[PDB]
Amino acid sequence: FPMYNGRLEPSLAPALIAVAPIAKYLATALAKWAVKQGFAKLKSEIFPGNTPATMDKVRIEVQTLLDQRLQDDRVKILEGEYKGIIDVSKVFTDYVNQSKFETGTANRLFFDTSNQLISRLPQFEIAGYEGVSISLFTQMCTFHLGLLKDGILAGSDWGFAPADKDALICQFNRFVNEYNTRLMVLYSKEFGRLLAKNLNEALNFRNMCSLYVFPFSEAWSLLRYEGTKLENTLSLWNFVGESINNISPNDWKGALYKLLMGAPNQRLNNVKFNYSYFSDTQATIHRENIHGVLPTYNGGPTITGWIGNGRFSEITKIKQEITYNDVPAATRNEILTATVPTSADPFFKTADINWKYFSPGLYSGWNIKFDDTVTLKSRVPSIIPSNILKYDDYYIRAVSACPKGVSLAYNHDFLTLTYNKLEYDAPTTQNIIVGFSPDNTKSFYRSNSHYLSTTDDAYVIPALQFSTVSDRSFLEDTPDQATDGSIKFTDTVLGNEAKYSIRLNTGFNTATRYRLIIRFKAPARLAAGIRVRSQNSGNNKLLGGIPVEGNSGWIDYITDSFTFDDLGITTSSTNAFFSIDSDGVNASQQWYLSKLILVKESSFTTQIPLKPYVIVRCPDT
Amino acid sequence: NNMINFPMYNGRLEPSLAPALIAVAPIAKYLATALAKWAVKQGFAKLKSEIFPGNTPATMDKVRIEVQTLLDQRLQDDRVKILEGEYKGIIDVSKVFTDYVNQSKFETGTANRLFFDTSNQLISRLPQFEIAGYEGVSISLFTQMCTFHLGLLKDGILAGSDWGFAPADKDALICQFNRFVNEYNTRLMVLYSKEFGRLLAKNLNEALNFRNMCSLYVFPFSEAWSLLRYEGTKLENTLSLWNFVGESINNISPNDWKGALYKLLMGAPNQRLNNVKFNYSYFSDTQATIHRENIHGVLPTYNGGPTITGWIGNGRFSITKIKQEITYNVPAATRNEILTATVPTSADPFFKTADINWKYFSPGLYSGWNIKFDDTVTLKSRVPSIIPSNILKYDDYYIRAVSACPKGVSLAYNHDFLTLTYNKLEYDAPTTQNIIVGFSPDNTKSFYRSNSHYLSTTDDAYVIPALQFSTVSDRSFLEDTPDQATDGSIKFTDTVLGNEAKYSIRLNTGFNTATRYRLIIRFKAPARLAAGIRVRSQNSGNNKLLGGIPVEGNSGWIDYITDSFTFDDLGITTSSTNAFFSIDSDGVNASQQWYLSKLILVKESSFTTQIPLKPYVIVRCPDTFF
Repeated sequence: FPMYNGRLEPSLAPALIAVAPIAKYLATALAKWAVKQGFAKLKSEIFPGNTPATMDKVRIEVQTLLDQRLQDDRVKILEGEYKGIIDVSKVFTDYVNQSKFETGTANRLFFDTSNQLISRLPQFEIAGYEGVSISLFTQMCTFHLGLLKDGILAGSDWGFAPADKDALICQFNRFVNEYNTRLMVLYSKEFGRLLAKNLNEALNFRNMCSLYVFPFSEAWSLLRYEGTKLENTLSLWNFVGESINNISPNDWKGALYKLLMGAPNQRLNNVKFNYSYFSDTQATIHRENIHGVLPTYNGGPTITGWIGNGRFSEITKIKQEITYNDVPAATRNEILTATVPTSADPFFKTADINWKYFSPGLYSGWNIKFDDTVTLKSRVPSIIPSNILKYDDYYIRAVSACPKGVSLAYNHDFLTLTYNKLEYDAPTTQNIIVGFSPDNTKSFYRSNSHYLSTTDDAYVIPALQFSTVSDRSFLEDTPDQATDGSIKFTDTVLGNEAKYSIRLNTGFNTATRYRLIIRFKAPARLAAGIRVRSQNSGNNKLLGGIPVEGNSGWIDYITDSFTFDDLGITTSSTNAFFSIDSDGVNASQQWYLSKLILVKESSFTTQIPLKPYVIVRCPDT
Repeated sequence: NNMINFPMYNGRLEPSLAPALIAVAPIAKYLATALAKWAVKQGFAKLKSEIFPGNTPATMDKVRIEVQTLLDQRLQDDRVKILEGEYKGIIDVSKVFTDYVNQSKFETGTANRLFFDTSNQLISRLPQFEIAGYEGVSISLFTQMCTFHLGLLKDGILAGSDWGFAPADKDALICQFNRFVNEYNTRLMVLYSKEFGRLLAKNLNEALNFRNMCSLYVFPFSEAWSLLRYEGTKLENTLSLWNFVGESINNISPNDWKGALYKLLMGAPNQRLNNVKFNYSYFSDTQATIHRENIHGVLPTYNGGPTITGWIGNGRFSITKIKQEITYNVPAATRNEILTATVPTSADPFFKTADINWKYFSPGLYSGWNIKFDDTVTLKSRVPSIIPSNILKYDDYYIRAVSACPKGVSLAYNHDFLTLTYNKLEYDAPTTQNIIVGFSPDNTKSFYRSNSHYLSTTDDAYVIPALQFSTVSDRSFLEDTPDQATDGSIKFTDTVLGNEAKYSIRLNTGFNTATRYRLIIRFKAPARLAAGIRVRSQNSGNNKLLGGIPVEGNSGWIDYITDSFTFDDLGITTSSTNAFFSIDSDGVNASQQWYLSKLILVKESSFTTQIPLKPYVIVRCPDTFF
């Protein structure tokens, strides 16, 4: 049975899922919002033609991808909630889209739609079914936040006094964080449940959220502004091997996900497998096993080690043939190696890794193949089915594994980005995990630098796509950021910094005025704060000194306007950098770095404020 | 297996002379005073009274017998009387010039002639101290003679018209000082490399003994030659002393020493010792006649990074400890234990003295080890006989590092990967069978205890050695540059990313933050750097550039003096705990690999460049041609 990622039917391409047009429109609306029309166009994508057809298509896709189904009664309930949302949203849309309308009536019909979603939203936080309902709950919160943004920008045009306008801004800032928290509650409940049930199943749920959920939670954090870029750099993970369960979310956060990422800023160079073959004297037993996986990436500052072991329970390969007189008659322990080819595209695209245990138990072998190069064909006398691991518009960035037979709760404080060797010893792994990264990241991982074009209104620099980083820095899984993670700075005495190499493509307008948006989470007050700099061949320019007073949520800091002529960066500048540094932090002052966003000053604008305009404070009870 | 039962002192029967009581110590203590404030027209008179006190060769005779005793090398009797006559010639001519200038009034044209009678007397008699085949003993003598001549030229330069030197005659002396300060240094390293290279192939313990002598008798003065053209600096020596205990190791190349062994001995050059682990194995036979102890590896762990240290030798048992007792009908007792020597946690967290000894007995049945630091016994030999004491100790010195040399393997592998950071500093070997102890002078206790350079407003100059850093970039190596009177330099080789190194600095309570200072950077950049070398200061986000050094390429060490500044301009106060001094550059290829020796913080009021690099009047220096 030719399998596709363990399934008998090939999965739908990521660029063709039902939420793709919604995500493509949000990318356009985040670059330039249509005043008093953004909600009408968003409604046309979430409910096309005033039908729940997209929400039905989203449901059946996620139900097929997760193998989880909603009850028949709950489906007809959601159908009624959809009709209620569609009916009330169309009435408000048709009335404001006239040549002349009474602003007092549009205000009434607005609150009929605004409060229709607030009261019907918990119907999508389905208990015991949040694995499927998280993708539906994601669109309803996008539908309501889009309504609140158009209501703020309309104001008097829709019957909102300056005090009514600030009440909507207060709801926006509350719901942009409440919907995010309620989204992570549905995610953690299901991802935590599946980590203890089946690791391959837990990865499959995270892959679904990386395409149906997390791109839109990032759009929420960008819905405040105009002129940024919606970018998703999350990775997809396929699991091949024996089942692994009873994984806790703490083990994933502080160990397993760190081993899977490997060197988060480097491409794969070669991966090594601890392979052992066993055959009995009657030629009836054939058992192949993978005891360890050693991924070597294209550079530092991360040092990788064995996941599992490289031990033969330095020798490259050892064969053995034994003859007895009435136990192994043939024994082969070999360190296999799959090498990434040196070319203009130094990445693996597809993989054919499969593991099959036969019913009597005598046969159990592995197949390893990347692109068209066969690393291991099973020595089992029978053929092992093909298991194509691939995603369209995705490439293989990392190949790792999960330690088997050991607890994943050890050495969490020492699985850092630098200094310490990124490894986790185990008797065996018997599994191979492949990380697929989207093609939009292929430019950085090929050249180890961020090339900038003057025709782009915004560029997103993920935190994990760095050049160097300080010691005592960790990797934090922040999938709600539409990225593969964040950096957790924990150095106590010396400073905490991280540099990002930048290059200017030929023909770049070095005179255009840019701004830098820094997304970070600093929970405690920092006396010296956080500094943003740029280093080009000795010309160290300070772009901003972020005042840190303490906040539990993510904070976007927008530096003052600047140009690359002020920074001394040209086309031939091969030593340009962006630096984010701070002083030593204690346990409470440990802060996180999400991403850097370079926007044009002409196109960037903060349409929704963090604080109301007229009223002193948001309404309190 | 020697039949002499004596309490040994570093392998010798008699305790060695204290480092501060050696014969060249008064010469070194005067040079440190002259570099802080040079006595015009008297610097050579006072230097002559220390090298030749009372117009006698008594000091040079004491220096000779001390180095000959320490090195166990003896100059030929004929060659001693030769140097005796050469001393008399130098004493006679220098006394005539000194007595004539030290009178009430003297004719300046006469003091000009008697100056070159003494100058050309040293230039002609100097090759008599470059004795071929005896460079081990002669290097201590050749060092003082160059100190005698370089101090003579400096006094003549600053005198000028007082000793009959026209502005053209003054430039002629400046061109000689600039030539001899590099020619004498090159000729000095020729004598050192010939002998330290010979003994590395002969006996490692003997080669370390020679380097210990040069660290006290030679290299303190080569550094004084580099500081001789200034006034207001500090003459500091931070070289370490290395004692060897164990079986003989020979056939070591200078390349094996430069790119491997010396890195293993230093361990973490910016940290103090925390604990040392030894791979110990005991063996006894069923006849209760054989008792063999072995040290198969040494694992030194220091107080921090960024250097990651590993095993020198191995930690394998060929588990912390395993005891075996076997009965047969010929190993009957086998103990494989990883011993540990932990530096105490106190206000002075350093070992002072050690008692490490290894004795192989004549029949071959007994061979054990004794390991003891301070009053804590790490290992008492289980050999039935007592092993003599071997006190490793230098007054005014403390134990900074404890390492070993890999035995049974070549030291020419993995040189490109024995770096300061990233890669684990280790060298696998079947056995070491030796323990090497590193003694650092007490002047470095302040840094290695606090991991920071505390500055006092009462000091006219402070020396920051390159190896006493807080952080350093990747692909940075350790270069053994003993002519800098330090434990080495930093070789920056990172090709793509930048090359930087930070130095943590603190201000003692009562420091005057308004006083003006300057920074002196010594570096050897053989190729031109487009972006050059940048000197900065980082204090809690306040990055101040102190200077951008233009680098165009030079084969020698270059001293760059930044513009004057104050700690008020840098925002550094007494309570500033995150202050740093940065030395960054861009990526360098193979040819552009540069070195960093040290940083010298001097007060602007006390610092002056008294001898220039270029002459004043003449456009170019006169050459040696006809």
